[PDB]
Amino acid sequence: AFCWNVCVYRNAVRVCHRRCN
Repeated sequence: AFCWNVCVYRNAVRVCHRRCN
């Protein structure tokens, strides 16, 4: 499992999620 920070710009907010594959 590789994990990384998914940083989404929603509502101009940068939300970084730690997801794994």
